[PDB]
Amino acid sequence: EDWDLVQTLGEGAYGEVQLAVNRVTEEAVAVKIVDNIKKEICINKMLNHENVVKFYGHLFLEYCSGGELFDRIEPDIGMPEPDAQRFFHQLMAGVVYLHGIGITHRDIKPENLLLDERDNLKISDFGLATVFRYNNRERLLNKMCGTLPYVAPELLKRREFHAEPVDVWSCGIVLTAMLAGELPWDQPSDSCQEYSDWKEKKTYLNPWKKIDSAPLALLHKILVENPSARITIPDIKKDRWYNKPL
Ligand SMILES: CC(=O)Nc1nc2c(s1)C(=O)NCCC2
Repeated sequence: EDWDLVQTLGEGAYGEVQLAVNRVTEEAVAVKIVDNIKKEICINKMLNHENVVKFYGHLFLEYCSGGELFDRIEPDIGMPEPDAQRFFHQLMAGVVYLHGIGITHRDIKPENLLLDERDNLKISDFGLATVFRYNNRERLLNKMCGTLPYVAPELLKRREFHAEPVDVWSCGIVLTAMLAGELPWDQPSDSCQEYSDWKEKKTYLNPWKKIDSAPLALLHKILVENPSARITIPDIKKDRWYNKPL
């Protein structure tokens, strides 16, 4: 049970992450080194799912030899549609799970989506995650959080908003990234030309031009500005592209 620090896997944020191999058993794990932290550990303790980075102790986290999904996205091209769909199915299984136990990640992006040895996707980094349901009671969010290109529009213009649609929106931006190798906009504000174009349905422009019509139909349903109108996860599960054999 005396781990060794073999190499640095990741850097940035308070601390840096390293690969830790057990001396005896030789189990490989990852260590996040930070000197906010109390909640991440708290939240991690609740998490048990095959599409969420496992929490071992304290941080000691499941090791993903696959790397970041981000590094499976060729710039300006994306990836083969079948891979995108499989990654999206798993991204959805993971989110359904978090929402089921009343947790929102709040920072979904390809940098926070890891892959294991069988290319299984793992939601990682709950440092920004928070509780949005407790005792069957929903709490609206009010703190602005995340990463501008993945963030939903309501987060920028409403004092308070629901947690789930914010996560749905960001999953859509990820899907866009997977099928086009580019992010549609710097942020979903009106001042942003690229977001205004999308609202006006100018889909002949990039990145939408690069996306087949079936997936794009789903992106039209996810990237809806009104969070009340935005598609929910159970309805994403019934979507034709989502259910298209590939
Ligand atoms: C490139 C890479 O492997 N980055 C990683 N960051 C982490 C990795 S891998 C990990 O294995 N587990 C939990 C999150 C920290």
